[PDB]
Amino acid sequence: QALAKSLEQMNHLHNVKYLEAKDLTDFNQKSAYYICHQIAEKQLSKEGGHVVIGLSGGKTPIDVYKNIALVKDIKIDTSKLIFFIIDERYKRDDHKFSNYNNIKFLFESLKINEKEQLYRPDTSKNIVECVRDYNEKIKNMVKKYTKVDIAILGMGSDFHIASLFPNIFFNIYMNNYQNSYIYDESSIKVANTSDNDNLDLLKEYVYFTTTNNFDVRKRITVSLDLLGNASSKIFLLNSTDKLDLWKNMLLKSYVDVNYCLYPAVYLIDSMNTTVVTCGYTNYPQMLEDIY
Amino acid sequence: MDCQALAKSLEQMNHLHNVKYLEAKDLTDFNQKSAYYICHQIAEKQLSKEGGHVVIGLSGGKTPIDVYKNIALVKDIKIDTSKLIFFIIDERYKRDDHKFSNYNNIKFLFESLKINEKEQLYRPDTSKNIVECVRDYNEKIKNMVKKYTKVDIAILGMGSDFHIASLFPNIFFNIYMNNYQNSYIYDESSIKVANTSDNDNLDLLKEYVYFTTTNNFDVRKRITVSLDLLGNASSKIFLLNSTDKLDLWKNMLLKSYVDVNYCLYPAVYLIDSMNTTVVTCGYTNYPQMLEDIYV
Ligand SMILES: [Cl-]
Ligand SMILES: [K+]
Ligand SMILES: [K+]
Repeated sequence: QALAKSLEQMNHLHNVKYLEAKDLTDFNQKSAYYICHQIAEKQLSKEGGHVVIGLSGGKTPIDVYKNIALVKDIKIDTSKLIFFIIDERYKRDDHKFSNYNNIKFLFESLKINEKEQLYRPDTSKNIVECVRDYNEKIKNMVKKYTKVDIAILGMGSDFHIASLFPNIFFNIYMNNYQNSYIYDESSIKVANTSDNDNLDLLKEYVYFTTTNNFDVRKRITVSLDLLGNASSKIFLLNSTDKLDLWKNMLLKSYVDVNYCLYPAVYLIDSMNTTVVTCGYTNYPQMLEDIY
Repeated sequence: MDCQALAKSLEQMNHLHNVKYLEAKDLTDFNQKSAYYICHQIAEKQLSKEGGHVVIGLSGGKTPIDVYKNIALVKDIKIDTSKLIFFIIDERYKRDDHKFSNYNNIKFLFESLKINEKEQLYRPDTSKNIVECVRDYNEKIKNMVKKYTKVDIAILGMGSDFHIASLFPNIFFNIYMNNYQNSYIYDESSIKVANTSDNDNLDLLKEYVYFTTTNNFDVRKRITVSLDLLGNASSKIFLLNSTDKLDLWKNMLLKSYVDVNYCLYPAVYLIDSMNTTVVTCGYTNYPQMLEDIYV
Protein backbone atom coordinates (compact mmCIF):
# COMPACT_ATOMS: atom_id res chain seq x y z
CA GLN A 1 0.00 0.00 0.00
CA ALA A 2 2.90 2.30 0.90
CA LEU A 3 4.71 0.36 -1.86
CA ALA A 4 2.09 0.54 -4.66
CA LYS A 5 2.45 4.34 -4.74
CA SER A 6 6.15 3.87 -5.40
CA LEU A 7 5.95 1.58 -8.42
CA GLU A 8 4.24 4.77 -9.78
CA GLN A 9 7.18 7.04 -8.83
CA MET A 10 9.35 4.85 -11.16
CA ASN A 11 11.89 6.57 -13.48
CA HIS A 12 12.59 5.44 -17.06
CA LEU A 13 15.94 6.16 -18.76
CA HIS A 14 17.30 4.74 -22.07
CA ASN A 15 14.90 1.74 -21.89
CA VAL A 16 15.63 0.93 -18.23
CA LYS A 17 13.13 1.39 -15.41
CA TYR A 18 14.63 2.45 -12.09
CA LEU A 19 12.93 1.87 -8.76
CA GLU A 20 14.49 3.74 -5.90
CA ALA A 21 14.70 2.61 -2.27
CA LYS A 22 15.46 4.85 0.75
CA ASP A 23 17.41 2.27 2.75
CA LEU A 24 18.17 -1.43 2.80
CA THR A 25 14.89 -2.35 4.53
CA ASP A 26 12.89 -0.39 1.98
CA PHE A 27 15.00 -1.97 -0.75
CA ASN A 28 14.19 -5.52 0.30
CA GLN A 29 10.49 -4.73 0.72
CA LYS A 30 10.16 -2.78 -2.53
CA SER A 31 12.10 -5.45 -4.43
CA ALA A 32 9.98 -8.33 -3.07
CA TYR A 33 6.82 -6.33 -3.81
CA TYR A 34 7.88 -5.51 -7.39
CA ILE A 35 8.80 -9.17 -8.07
CA CYS A 36 5.37 -10.33 -6.79
CA HIS A 37 3.67 -7.68 -8.89
CA GLN A 38 5.52 -8.92 -11.98
CA ILE A 39 4.70 -12.55 -11.25
CA ALA A 40 1.00 -11.70 -10.78
CA GLU A 41 0.82 -9.54 -13.94
CA LYS A 42 2.53 -12.34 -15.90
CA GLN A 43 0.36 -15.12 -14.42
CA LEU A 44 -2.83 -13.16 -15.18
CA SER A 45 -1.91 -12.97 -18.88
CA LYS A 46 -0.37 -16.44 -19.38
CA GLU A 47 -2.67 -19.17 -20.66
CA GLY A 48 -2.33 -21.91 -17.97
CA GLY A 49 -0.81 -19.56 -15.34
CA HIS A 50 2.68 -21.18 -15.43
CA VAL A 51 5.07 -18.24 -14.85
CA VAL A 52 8.74 -19.14 -15.29
CA ILE A 53 11.07 -17.36 -12.83
CA GLY A 54 14.91 -17.56 -12.82
CA LEU A 55 16.59 -17.07 -9.45
CA SER A 56 20.10 -15.88 -8.62
CA GLY A 57 21.83 -16.61 -5.34
CA GLY A 58 23.93 -14.37 -3.11
CA LYS A 59 23.11 -12.25 -0.10
CA THR A 60 21.30 -9.47 -1.98
CA PRO A 61 18.72 -11.72 -3.71
CA ILE A 62 18.36 -13.88 -0.56
CA ASP A 63 17.36 -10.89 1.64
CA VAL A 64 14.79 -9.95 -1.03
CA TYR A 65 13.44 -13.55 -1.21
CA LYS A 66 13.00 -13.49 2.59
CA ASN A 67 10.45 -10.67 2.09
CA ILE A 68 8.43 -12.41 -0.64
CA ALA A 69 6.51 -14.37 2.04
CA LEU A 70 5.51 -11.04 3.61
CA VAL A 71 3.70 -9.77 0.49
CA LYS A 72 -0.05 -10.06 1.13
CA ASP A 73 -2.10 -7.77 -1.14
CA ILE A 74 -0.99 -9.53 -4.36
CA LYS A 75 -2.84 -12.64 -5.51
CA ILE A 76 -0.55 -15.37 -6.89
CA ASP A 77 -1.25 -19.06 -7.52
CA THR A 78 2.02 -20.57 -6.32
CA SER A 79 1.11 -24.09 -7.50
CA LYS A 80 1.47 -22.93 -11.08
CA LEU A 81 4.91 -21.26 -10.69
CA ILE A 82 7.99 -22.72 -12.41
CA PHE A 83 11.48 -21.89 -10.98
CA PHE A 84 15.00 -22.49 -12.21
CA ILE A 85 18.45 -21.73 -10.93
CA ILE A 86 20.11 -19.13 -13.11
CA ASP A 87 23.61 -20.16 -12.01
CA GLU A 88 25.27 -22.48 -9.51
CA ARG A 89 28.66 -22.73 -7.75
CA TYR A 90 29.68 -26.29 -8.43
CA LYS A 91 31.23 -28.47 -5.76
CA ARG A 92 30.57 -32.17 -6.32
CA ASP A 93 31.60 -33.17 -2.77
CA ASP A 94 29.86 -30.56 -0.61
CA HIS A 95 26.70 -28.63 -1.53
CA LYS A 96 26.22 -26.83 1.84
CA PHE A 97 26.84 -23.26 0.55
CA SER A 98 25.33 -23.68 -2.91
CA ASN A 99 22.87 -21.16 -4.34
CA TYR A 100 20.10 -23.79 -4.32
CA ASN A 101 20.70 -24.69 -0.69
CA ASN A 102 20.91 -21.01 0.30
CA ILE A 103 17.65 -20.06 -1.42
CA LYS A 104 15.55 -23.23 -0.92
CA PHE A 105 13.83 -21.72 2.16
CA LEU A 106 11.87 -19.70 -0.44
CA PHE A 107 10.42 -22.87 -1.98
CA GLU A 108 9.43 -24.08 1.49
CA SER A 109 7.82 -20.68 2.32
CA LEU A 110 5.72 -20.83 -0.85
CA LYS A 111 4.92 -24.53 -0.38
CA ILE A 112 6.50 -25.36 -3.74
CA ASN A 113 6.67 -28.95 -5.00
CA GLU A 114 10.33 -28.92 -6.16
CA LYS A 115 10.12 -32.22 -8.09
CA GLU A 116 7.36 -30.70 -10.23
CA GLN A 117 8.17 -26.97 -10.18
CA LEU A 118 11.97 -26.55 -9.86
CA TYR A 119 14.70 -27.05 -12.46
CA ARG A 120 18.23 -27.09 -11.04
CA PRO A 121 21.54 -28.75 -11.92
CA ASP A 122 22.39 -32.17 -10.48
CA THR A 123 25.66 -31.23 -8.86
CA SER A 124 26.23 -34.84 -7.73
CA LYS A 125 27.26 -35.58 -11.36
CA ASN A 126 30.67 -34.82 -12.85
CA ILE A 127 30.92 -31.34 -14.33
CA VAL A 128 30.57 -32.48 -17.95
CA GLU A 129 27.45 -34.60 -17.29
CA CYS A 130 26.05 -31.99 -14.90
CA VAL A 131 26.23 -29.32 -17.58
CA ARG A 132 24.87 -31.49 -20.43
CA ASP A 133 22.07 -32.74 -18.17
CA TYR A 134 20.99 -29.25 -17.04
CA ASN A 135 21.21 -28.06 -20.64
CA GLU A 136 18.60 -30.65 -21.73
CA LYS A 137 16.42 -29.84 -18.71
CA ILE A 138 16.37 -26.12 -19.44
CA LYS A 139 15.76 -26.94 -23.13
CA ASN A 140 12.67 -28.96 -22.05
CA MET A 141 11.50 -26.20 -19.72
CA VAL A 142 11.59 -23.67 -22.57
CA LYS A 143 9.78 -26.08 -24.92
CA LYS A 144 7.12 -26.83 -22.30
CA TYR A 145 6.66 -23.27 -20.96
CA THR A 146 7.74 -21.24 -24.05
CA LYS A 147 10.13 -18.84 -22.36
CA VAL A 148 11.46 -17.31 -19.19
CA ASP A 149 9.09 -14.70 -17.84
CA ILE A 150 11.17 -13.17 -15.07
CA ALA A 151 14.92 -13.28 -14.34
CA ILE A 152 16.18 -12.01 -10.99
CA LEU A 153 19.81 -10.89 -11.25
CA GLY A 154 22.71 -9.11 -9.60
CA MET A 155 26.03 -7.82 -10.91
CA GLY A 156 29.52 -8.22 -9.60
CA SER A 157 32.48 -5.84 -9.53
CA ASP A 158 33.82 -7.40 -12.77
CA PHE A 159 30.46 -6.70 -14.52
CA HIS A 160 29.51 -10.40 -14.47
CA ILE A 161 25.89 -11.46 -14.09
CA ALA A 162 24.69 -15.00 -13.34
CA SER A 163 27.98 -16.91 -13.82
CA LEU A 164 28.60 -15.27 -17.18
CA PHE A 165 32.15 -14.01 -16.54
CA PRO A 166 33.88 -11.62 -18.98
CA ASN A 167 35.08 -12.42 -21.53
CA ILE A 168 31.97 -14.56 -21.89
CA PHE A 169 32.90 -15.82 -25.35
CA PHE A 170 36.47 -16.78 -24.43
CA ASN A 171 35.39 -18.31 -21.11
CA ILE A 172 32.55 -20.33 -22.63
CA TYR A 173 34.54 -21.40 -25.66
CA MET A 174 37.61 -22.53 -23.76
CA ASN A 175 35.59 -24.33 -21.07
CA ASN A 176 32.93 -26.03 -23.30
CA TYR A 177 33.97 -26.18 -26.97
CA GLN A 178 37.73 -26.43 -26.96
CA ASN A 179 38.57 -30.12 -27.48
CA SER A 180 34.79 -30.69 -27.61
CA TYR A 181 35.01 -31.01 -23.82
CA ILE A 182 31.29 -30.40 -23.31
CA TYR A 183 29.80 -29.57 -26.73
CA ASP A 184 30.96 -30.44 -30.27
CA GLU A 185 33.56 -27.94 -31.52
CA SER A 186 32.69 -28.81 -35.16
CA SER A 187 29.45 -26.91 -34.46
CA ILE A 188 31.19 -23.51 -34.20
CA LYS A 189 33.39 -21.43 -36.51
CA VAL A 190 35.14 -18.65 -34.55
CA ALA A 191 36.57 -15.74 -36.53
CA ASN A 192 39.44 -13.78 -34.96
CA THR A 193 34.25 -10.72 -36.56
CA SER A 194 33.32 -9.01 -33.26
CA ASP A 195 33.06 -10.87 -29.96
CA ASN A 196 29.32 -10.04 -30.15
CA ASP A 197 28.93 -11.92 -33.42
CA ASN A 198 31.06 -14.80 -32.11
CA LEU A 199 28.88 -15.15 -28.98
CA ASP A 200 25.88 -15.40 -31.36
CA LEU A 201 27.29 -18.75 -32.51
CA LEU A 202 26.91 -20.41 -29.14
CA LYS A 203 23.45 -21.90 -29.14
CA GLU A 204 23.15 -23.95 -25.92
CA TYR A 205 21.11 -23.07 -22.83
CA VAL A 206 23.64 -24.04 -20.17
CA TYR A 207 27.43 -23.71 -20.01
CA PHE A 208 30.41 -24.46 -17.76
CA THR A 209 32.25 -21.27 -16.76
CA THR A 210 35.14 -20.54 -14.46
CA THR A 211 36.24 -17.90 -12.00
CA ASN A 212 38.76 -17.74 -9.12
CA ASN A 213 39.07 -20.54 -6.57
CA PHE A 214 38.10 -18.40 -3.59
CA ASP A 215 34.68 -17.64 -5.19
CA VAL A 216 34.26 -21.31 -6.24
CA ARG A 217 36.15 -21.93 -9.46
CA LYS A 218 33.64 -24.14 -11.34
CA ARG A 219 30.24 -22.65 -12.29
CA ILE A 220 27.14 -23.67 -14.14
CA THR A 221 25.25 -20.88 -15.89
CA VAL A 222 22.31 -20.39 -18.16
CA SER A 223 23.22 -18.60 -21.33
CA LEU A 224 23.22 -14.83 -21.98
CA ASP A 225 20.80 -15.50 -24.86
CA LEU A 226 18.30 -17.19 -22.53
CA LEU A 227 18.42 -14.24 -20.11
CA GLY A 228 18.15 -11.61 -22.89
CA ASN A 229 14.98 -13.34 -24.08
CA ALA A 230 13.37 -13.10 -20.64
CA SER A 231 10.23 -10.90 -20.66
CA SER A 232 11.38 -9.10 -17.48
CA LYS A 233 14.90 -8.74 -16.12
CA ILE A 234 15.22 -7.37 -12.56
CA PHE A 235 18.60 -6.21 -11.26
CA LEU A 236 19.07 -5.76 -7.55
CA LEU A 237 21.66 -2.98 -6.97
CA ASN A 238 21.57 -2.10 -3.28
CA SER A 239 24.75 -0.04 -2.65
CA THR A 240 26.52 3.07 -3.94
CA ASP A 241 29.35 0.76 -5.08
CA LYS A 242 26.93 -1.19 -7.28
CA LEU A 243 25.27 2.03 -8.53
CA ASP A 244 28.73 3.48 -9.28
CA LEU A 245 29.58 0.34 -11.28
CA TRP A 246 26.29 0.46 -13.28
CA LYS A 247 26.95 4.13 -14.18
CA ASN A 248 30.51 3.41 -15.27
CA MET A 249 29.23 0.48 -17.32
CA LEU A 250 26.82 2.79 -19.14
CA LEU A 251 29.61 5.32 -19.69
CA LYS A 252 32.01 2.72 -21.14
CA SER A 253 29.43 0.83 -23.16
CA TYR A 254 28.08 3.91 -24.96
CA VAL A 255 30.29 3.17 -27.99
CA ASP A 256 30.74 -0.29 -29.51
CA VAL A 257 29.49 -2.29 -26.47
CA ASN A 258 31.04 -5.71 -26.22
CA TYR A 259 28.31 -7.82 -24.65
CA CYS A 260 30.96 -10.41 -23.73
CA LEU A 261 32.37 -7.78 -21.34
CA TYR A 262 29.19 -5.97 -20.22
CA PRO A 263 26.45 -8.64 -20.29
CA ALA A 264 23.99 -6.46 -18.40
CA VAL A 265 23.91 -4.18 -21.49
CA TYR A 266 22.76 -7.06 -23.68
CA LEU A 267 19.79 -7.37 -21.29
CA ILE A 268 19.14 -3.62 -21.44
CA ASP A 269 19.26 -3.67 -25.22
CA SER A 270 16.90 -6.68 -25.21
CA MET A 271 14.30 -4.48 -23.47
CA ASN A 272 12.28 -4.80 -20.22
CA THR A 273 15.15 -4.42 -17.80
CA THR A 274 14.29 -2.92 -14.38
CA VAL A 275 16.86 -1.90 -11.78
CA VAL A 276 15.98 -1.53 -8.11
CA THR A 277 18.46 0.83 -6.45
CA CYS A 278 19.63 1.87 -2.99
CA GLY A 279 22.45 4.26 -2.16
CA TYR A 280 21.76 7.42 -4.21
CA THR A 281 18.76 9.74 -4.11
CA ASN A 282 17.53 10.69 -7.58
CA TYR A 283 19.96 8.20 -9.13
CA PRO A 284 18.42 8.47 -12.66
CA GLN A 285 19.36 12.19 -12.71
CA MET A 286 22.97 11.19 -12.00
CA LEU A 287 22.76 9.00 -15.12
CA GLU A 288 21.06 11.60 -17.37
CA ASP A 289 23.95 13.93 -16.55
CA ILE A 290 26.31 11.49 -18.39
CA TYR A 291 23.97 11.56 -21.38
CA MET B 1 62.87 16.73 -3.18
CA ASP B 2 64.91 15.73 -0.12
CA CYS B 3 67.32 12.93 -1.13
CA GLN B 4 68.60 12.62 2.44
CA ALA B 5 65.24 11.62 3.98
CA LEU B 6 64.41 9.56 0.84
CA ALA B 7 67.54 7.37 1.24
CA LYS B 8 66.47 6.42 4.77
CA SER B 9 62.99 5.62 3.45
CA LEU B 10 64.53 2.90 1.32
CA GLU B 11 66.41 1.45 4.31
CA GLN B 12 63.13 1.35 6.26
CA MET B 13 61.00 -0.76 3.83
CA ASN B 14 58.75 -3.38 5.40
CA HIS B 15 58.81 -7.04 4.28
CA LEU B 16 55.77 -9.36 4.32
CA HIS B 17 55.40 -12.77 2.65
CA ASN B 18 58.22 -12.15 0.08
CA VAL B 19 57.03 -8.63 -0.88
CA LYS B 20 58.76 -5.35 0.06
CA TYR B 21 56.54 -2.39 0.85
CA LEU B 22 57.65 1.23 0.55
CA GLU B 23 55.18 3.59 2.18
CA ALA B 24 54.67 7.17 1.01
CA LYS B 25 53.30 9.93 3.26
CA ASP B 26 51.19 11.61 0.62
CA LEU B 27 50.83 11.72 -3.17
CA THR B 28 53.76 14.10 -3.72
CA ASP B 29 55.97 11.91 -1.53
CA PHE B 30 54.71 8.84 -3.46
CA ASN B 31 55.97 10.30 -6.77
CA GLN B 32 59.29 11.43 -5.30
CA LYS B 33 59.90 8.21 -3.35
CA SER B 34 58.99 5.99 -6.32
CA ALA B 35 61.31 7.90 -8.70
CA TYR B 36 64.09 7.90 -6.09
CA TYR B 37 63.80 4.13 -5.57
CA ILE B 38 63.72 3.40 -9.30
CA CYS B 39 66.77 5.60 -9.89
CA HIS B 40 68.71 3.96 -7.11
CA GLN B 41 67.77 0.52 -8.37
CA ILE B 42 68.99 1.49 -11.83
CA ALA B 43 72.28 2.90 -10.52
CA GLU B 44 73.04 -0.09 -8.27
CA LYS B 45 72.14 -2.56 -11.01
CA GLN B 46 74.27 -0.69 -13.53
CA LEU B 47 77.32 -1.35 -11.27
CA SER B 48 76.64 -5.13 -11.47
CA LYS B 49 75.22 -5.43 -15.04
CA GLU B 50 77.14 -6.55 -18.09
CA GLY B 51 78.31 -3.38 -19.88
CA GLY B 52 76.01 -1.29 -17.68
CA HIS B 53 73.07 -2.18 -19.86
CA VAL B 54 70.21 -2.10 -17.33
CA VAL B 55 66.96 -3.24 -18.99
CA ILE B 56 63.91 -1.27 -17.80
CA GLY B 57 60.31 -2.04 -18.76
CA LEU B 58 57.88 0.83 -18.57
CA SER B 59 54.14 0.95 -18.15
CA GLY B 60 51.94 3.87 -19.18
CA GLY B 61 49.07 5.53 -17.39
CA LYS B 62 48.87 8.57 -15.13
CA THR B 63 50.42 6.88 -12.13
CA PRO B 64 53.72 5.80 -13.75
CA ILE B 65 53.85 9.02 -15.84
CA ASP B 66 53.76 11.20 -12.70
CA VAL B 67 56.60 9.07 -11.27
CA TYR B 68 58.60 9.31 -14.53
CA LYS B 69 58.32 13.13 -14.33
CA ASN B 70 60.28 12.95 -11.04
CA ILE B 71 63.15 10.79 -12.38
CA ALA B 72 64.82 14.07 -13.53
CA LEU B 73 64.72 15.44 -9.96
CA VAL B 74 67.00 12.66 -8.58
CA LYS B 75 70.57 14.07 -8.41
CA ASP B 76 72.27 12.07 -5.63
CA ILE B 77 73.46 9.11 -7.75
CA LYS B 78 75.26 8.46 -11.03
CA ILE B 79 73.45 6.79 -13.90
CA ASP B 80 75.11 6.36 -17.27
CA THR B 81 71.96 7.01 -19.35
CA SER B 82 73.76 6.09 -22.60
CA LYS B 83 73.96 2.50 -21.48
CA LEU B 84 70.28 2.02 -20.50
CA ILE B 85 67.89 -0.20 -22.42
CA PHE B 86 64.14 0.52 -22.32
CA PHE B 87 61.06 -1.30 -23.52
CA ILE B 88 57.32 -0.79 -23.49
CA ILE B 89 55.59 -3.38 -21.31
CA ASP B 90 52.27 -2.93 -23.07
CA GLU B 91 50.60 -0.75 -25.63
CA ARG B 92 47.09 0.33 -26.56
CA TYR B 93 46.89 -0.38 -30.30
CA LYS B 94 45.24 1.89 -32.87
CA ARG B 95 46.74 1.60 -36.29
CA ASP B 96 45.20 4.87 -37.49
CA ASP B 97 45.97 7.26 -34.57
CA HIS B 98 48.81 7.01 -32.03
CA LYS B 99 48.59 10.26 -30.05
CA PHE B 100 47.05 8.77 -26.87
CA SER B 101 49.45 5.76 -26.81
CA ASN B 102 51.63 4.77 -23.85
CA TYR B 103 54.79 5.38 -25.88
CA ASN B 104 53.70 8.83 -26.92
CA ASN B 105 52.58 9.68 -23.37
CA ILE B 106 55.88 8.62 -21.79
CA LYS B 107 58.40 9.56 -24.50
CA PHE B 108 59.18 12.83 -22.69
CA LEU B 109 61.21 10.59 -20.31
CA PHE B 110 63.44 9.50 -23.17
CA GLU B 111 64.01 13.13 -24.18
CA SER B 112 64.81 14.11 -20.57
CA LEU B 113 67.36 11.32 -20.31
CA LYS B 114 68.77 12.06 -23.80
CA ILE B 115 68.08 8.49 -24.88
CA ASN B 116 68.93 7.34 -28.40
CA GLU B 117 65.66 5.59 -29.07
CA LYS B 118 66.87 3.83 -32.23
CA GLU B 119 69.63 2.20 -30.22
CA GLN B 120 68.15 2.00 -26.71
CA LEU B 121 64.33 1.64 -26.95
CA TYR B 122 62.35 -1.43 -27.99
CA ARG B 123 58.71 -0.67 -28.80
CA PRO B 124 55.94 -1.94 -31.07
CA ASP B 125 55.42 -0.58 -34.59
CA THR B 126 51.74 0.18 -34.30
CA SER B 127 51.59 1.30 -37.98
CA LYS B 128 51.70 -2.42 -38.73
CA ASN B 129 48.55 -4.61 -38.85
CA ILE B 130 47.89 -6.28 -35.52
CA VAL B 131 49.29 -9.69 -36.50
CA GLU B 132 52.57 -8.23 -37.79
CA CYS B 133 52.73 -5.68 -34.97
CA VAL B 134 52.71 -8.53 -32.43
CA ARG B 135 55.11 -10.79 -34.37
CA ASP B 136 57.54 -7.88 -34.97
CA TYR B 137 57.57 -6.87 -31.30
CA ASN B 138 57.89 -10.52 -30.23
CA GLU B 139 61.06 -10.73 -32.34
CA LYS B 140 62.38 -7.40 -30.96
CA ILE B 141 61.85 -8.48 -27.35
CA LYS B 142 63.43 -11.87 -28.09
CA ASN B 143 66.44 -10.05 -29.55
CA MET B 144 66.61 -7.72 -26.51
CA VAL B 145 66.60 -10.68 -24.12
CA LYS B 146 69.25 -12.56 -26.15
CA LYS B 147 71.47 -9.47 -26.26
CA TYR B 148 70.92 -8.16 -22.67
CA THR B 149 70.11 -11.46 -20.91
CA LYS B 150 66.92 -10.49 -19.04
CA VAL B 151 64.78 -7.61 -17.77
CA ASP B 152 66.32 -5.87 -14.80
CA ILE B 153 63.42 -3.65 -13.69
CA ALA B 154 59.71 -3.79 -14.51
CA ILE B 155 57.50 -0.85 -13.54
CA LEU B 156 53.85 -1.91 -13.21
CA GLY B 157 50.39 -0.98 -12.07
CA MET B 158 47.28 -3.00 -11.50
CA GLY B 159 43.72 -2.50 -12.61
CA SER B 160 40.35 -3.01 -10.93
CA ASP B 161 40.06 -6.41 -12.71
CA PHE B 162 43.53 -7.41 -11.38
CA HIS B 163 45.21 -7.04 -14.81
CA ILE B 164 48.80 -5.84 -15.05
CA ALA B 165 50.53 -4.74 -18.29
CA SER B 166 47.81 -5.75 -20.80
CA LEU B 167 47.57 -9.22 -19.31
CA PHE B 168 43.79 -9.40 -18.82
CA PRO B 169 42.17 -12.22 -16.83
CA ASN B 170 41.65 -14.91 -17.84
CA ILE B 171 45.12 -14.55 -19.29
CA PHE B 172 45.29 -18.03 -20.80
CA PHE B 173 41.78 -17.83 -22.40
CA ASN B 174 42.41 -14.29 -23.72
CA ILE B 175 45.84 -15.07 -25.14
CA TYR B 176 44.74 -18.44 -26.58
CA MET B 177 41.62 -17.12 -28.27
CA ASN B 178 43.38 -13.99 -29.64
CA ASN B 179 46.70 -15.55 -30.75
CA TYR B 180 46.55 -19.35 -31.15
CA GLN B 181 42.95 -20.09 -32.13
CA ASN B 182 42.86 -20.63 -35.91
CA SER B 183 46.60 -19.78 -35.88
CA TYR B 184 45.69 -16.11 -36.05
CA ILE B 185 49.13 -14.97 -34.89
CA TYR B 186 51.03 -18.04 -33.68
CA ASP B 187 50.52 -21.69 -34.68
CA GLU B 188 47.59 -23.53 -33.06
CA SER B 189 49.62 -26.77 -33.21
CA SER B 190 52.53 -25.26 -31.32
CA ILE B 191 50.41 -25.77 -28.15
CA LYS B 192 48.48 -28.74 -26.68
CA VAL B 193 45.60 -27.38 -24.56
CA ALA B 194 44.07 -29.55 -21.82
CA ASN B 195 40.59 -29.51 -20.28
CA THR B 196 44.55 -29.62 -16.00
CA SER B 197 44.93 -26.25 -14.22
CA ASP B 198 44.98 -22.86 -15.85
CA ASN B 199 48.48 -22.46 -14.40
CA ASP B 200 49.76 -25.49 -16.25
CA ASN B 201 48.22 -24.28 -19.52
CA LEU B 202 49.78 -20.78 -18.98
CA ASP B 203 53.14 -22.52 -18.74
CA LEU B 204 52.66 -23.71 -22.32
CA LEU B 205 52.80 -20.12 -23.67
CA LYS B 206 56.35 -19.57 -24.96
CA GLU B 207 56.26 -16.25 -26.86
CA TYR B 208 57.44 -12.86 -25.55
CA VAL B 209 54.62 -10.74 -26.93
CA TYR B 210 50.89 -11.37 -27.41
CA PHE B 211 47.70 -9.71 -28.70
CA THR B 212 45.14 -9.19 -25.95
CA THR B 213 41.72 -7.60 -25.81
CA THR B 214 39.63 -5.60 -23.39
CA ASN B 215 36.68 -3.20 -23.70
CA ASN B 216 36.44 -0.64 -26.47
CA PHE B 217 36.34 2.39 -24.16
CA ASP B 218 39.80 1.48 -22.76
CA VAL B 219 41.05 0.69 -26.31
CA ARG B 220 40.09 -2.85 -27.23
CA LYS B 221 43.22 -4.09 -28.92
CA ARG B 222 46.42 -4.46 -26.87
CA ILE B 223 50.01 -5.56 -27.26
CA THR B 224 51.62 -7.05 -24.17
CA VAL B 225 54.86 -8.65 -23.10
CA SER B 226 54.27 -12.07 -21.55
CA LEU B 227 53.71 -12.89 -17.87
CA ASP B 228 56.79 -15.19 -18.10
CA LEU B 229 58.99 -12.29 -19.24
CA LEU B 230 57.83 -10.15 -16.32
CA GLY B 231 58.30 -13.01 -13.82
CA ASN B 232 61.93 -13.28 -14.90
CA ALA B 233 62.54 -9.57 -14.17
CA SER B 234 65.20 -9.03 -11.48
CA SER B 235 62.96 -6.42 -9.84
CA LYS B 236 59.23 -5.82 -10.17
CA ILE B 237 57.92 -2.49 -8.89
CA PHE B 238 54.17 -1.89 -8.44
CA LEU B 239 52.89 1.68 -8.10
CA LEU B 240 49.74 1.64 -5.96
CA ASN B 241 48.96 5.19 -4.91
CA SER B 242 45.39 4.99 -3.66
CA THR B 243 43.28 3.15 -1.13
CA ASP B 244 41.23 1.74 -4.03
CA LYS B 245 44.44 0.14 -5.39
CA LEU B 246 45.54 -1.02 -1.97
CA ASP B 247 42.10 -2.53 -1.32
CA LEU B 248 42.51 -4.49 -4.58
CA TRP B 249 45.96 -5.75 -3.61
CA LYS B 250 44.67 -6.88 -0.19
CA ASN B 251 41.58 -8.59 -1.71
CA MET B 252 43.90 -10.30 -4.19
CA LEU B 253 46.14 -11.63 -1.41
CA LEU B 254 43.06 -12.84 0.52
CA LYS B 255 41.52 -14.65 -2.42
CA SER B 256 44.78 -16.05 -3.76
CA TYR B 257 45.94 -17.51 -0.41
CA VAL B 258 44.57 -20.91 -1.50
CA ASP B 259 45.09 -22.37 -5.02
CA VAL B 260 46.04 -19.11 -6.73
CA ASN B 261 45.14 -19.02 -10.42
CA TYR B 262 47.93 -16.96 -12.04
CA CYS B 263 45.63 -16.39 -15.08
CA LEU B 264 43.32 -14.43 -12.80
CA TYR B 265 45.86 -12.86 -10.38
CA PRO B 266 48.99 -12.22 -12.48
CA ALA B 267 50.62 -10.00 -9.81
CA VAL B 268 50.86 -13.10 -7.54
CA TYR B 269 52.90 -14.86 -10.25
CA LEU B 270 55.24 -11.91 -9.96
CA ILE B 271 55.24 -12.14 -6.12
CA ASP B 272 55.97 -15.87 -6.29
CA SER B 273 58.79 -15.25 -8.81
CA MET B 274 60.49 -13.15 -6.07
CA ASN B 275 61.84 -9.57 -5.92
CA THR B 276 58.49 -7.79 -6.07
CA THR B 277 58.29 -4.36 -4.42
CA VAL B 278 55.14 -2.32 -3.86
CA VAL B 279 55.10 1.45 -3.32
CA THR B 280 51.92 2.48 -1.51
CA CYS B 281 49.93 5.56 -0.61
CA GLY B 282 46.65 5.80 1.29
CA TYR B 283 46.97 3.39 4.20
CA THR B 284 49.28 3.96 7.14
CA ASN B 285 51.15 0.78 8.07
CA TYR B 286 49.64 -1.04 5.15
CA PRO B 287 51.54 -4.33 5.75
CA GLN B 288 49.79 -4.55 9.18
CA MET B 289 46.49 -4.72 7.29
CA LEU B 290 47.87 -7.74 5.37
CA GLU B 291 49.57 -9.56 8.33
CA ASP B 292 46.62 -11.64 9.44
CA ILE B 293 46.16 -13.27 6.04
CA TYR B 294 49.44 -15.11 6.85
CA VAL B 295 49.40 -15.45 10.69
CL1 LIG C 1 38.46 -14.41 -20.46
K1 LIG D 1 23.83 -27.69 -5.31
K1 LIG E 1 52.05 3.92 -30.48
